[PDB]
Amino acid sequence: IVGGTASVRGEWPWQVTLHTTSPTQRHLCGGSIIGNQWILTAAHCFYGVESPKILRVYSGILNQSEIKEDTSFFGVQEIIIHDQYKMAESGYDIALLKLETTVNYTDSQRPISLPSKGDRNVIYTDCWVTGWGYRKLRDKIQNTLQKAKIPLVTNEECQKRYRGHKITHKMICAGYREGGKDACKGDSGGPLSCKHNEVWHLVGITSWGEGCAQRERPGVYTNVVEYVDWILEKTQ
Ligand SMILES: COC(=O)Nc1ccc(-c2cnn([C@H](CC3CC3)c3ccc(-c4c(-n5cnnn5)ccc(Cl)c4F)c[n+]3[O-])c2)cc1
Repeated sequence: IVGGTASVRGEWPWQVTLHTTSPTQRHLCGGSIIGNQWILTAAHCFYGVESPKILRVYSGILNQSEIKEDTSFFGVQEIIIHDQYKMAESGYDIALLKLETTVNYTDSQRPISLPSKGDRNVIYTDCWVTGWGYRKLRDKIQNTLQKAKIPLVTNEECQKRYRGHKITHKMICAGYREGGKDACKGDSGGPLSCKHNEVWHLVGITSWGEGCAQRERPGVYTNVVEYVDWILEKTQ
């Protein structure tokens, strides 16, 4: 997260850190708890992943340095990548992880609601992007979960900034005209969370952008509301 600030324990209880264990253990991507056995993340995260055997999902983490050889985690039973996914910039950047067991919800690990049926025309003004990613294009993974408030921008403005890409209704863009706050390397797969009527909704999945926090270059997110049917079909 560029231009962000440190989170506190319990602040974003749906945020998970997805680790790979090959060839060494390390944070790979963010993700969001959306059900007791279900993580929503980005399909791009699994480019190099030979199978679910090498994944570990950690919840209730604030600092990466909390994770030791005895820290409990959830195994991944299945990776479900949208069957049209090809690359992040062309969309469908969405995946479900089915965990090997059910999360017991606690203060530190809680689900975030999907965008609600009938909210298709809500104007979200309180959106936040979170993660352990770089603070700049050439940085390192951050020990403490970072947060930044970023405004949504219209797809029409987003397309004008990305004339080499097809910005579709299955994408949602967010960023400041002058840059300064954005996701960056290591944040993808995590949530763009928006609070409406004091309820958090998983509005976006951190996906791609040209640079990090550049002027006139919004971050691009998977538009979760357009995948609710697909999620419900996979999880039901
Ligand atoms: C020691 O290093 C470790 O152990 N960890 C470590 C873990 C992951 C990575 C790493 C590198 N890239 N990525 C992902 C894509 C990869 C498949 C996972 C990625 C792509 C794009 C964006 C992104 C951007 N950016 C544009 N330019 N950069 N960011 C802008 C806006 C928005 Cl909205 C964005 F989403 C964010 N991420 O995360 C992850 C590096 C090191």
